[PDB]
Amino acid sequence: IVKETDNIPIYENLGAGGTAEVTPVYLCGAQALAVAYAKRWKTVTEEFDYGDK
Amino acid sequence: IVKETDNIPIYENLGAGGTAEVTPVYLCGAQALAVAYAKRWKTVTEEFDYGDK
Repeated sequence: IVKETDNIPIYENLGAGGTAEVTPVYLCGAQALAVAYAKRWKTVTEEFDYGDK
Repeated sequence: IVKETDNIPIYENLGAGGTAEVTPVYLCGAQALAVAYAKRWKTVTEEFDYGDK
């Protein structure tokens, strides 16, 4: 399954003669990346400046 | 009654020839020191930087 992802970087000066632009394509399967969470994303609120901010 | 207190300072190079070390011994009777307590020791807690600190 080939997926169109806009965030893949493009590198300059790595091509033939230094003019061409190089892009990577990543073919992954199971157990490709590992994300470890010591604390999941959380939202907190605080008051500042005598409760004005 | 002579008591050893580990925190009596030793002063460097105050002896003969600028090399020996000098230490004080304190002999105390009644009404030696006065301690005034406007407020005793208290423990407080605070949170800073959106709870980070």
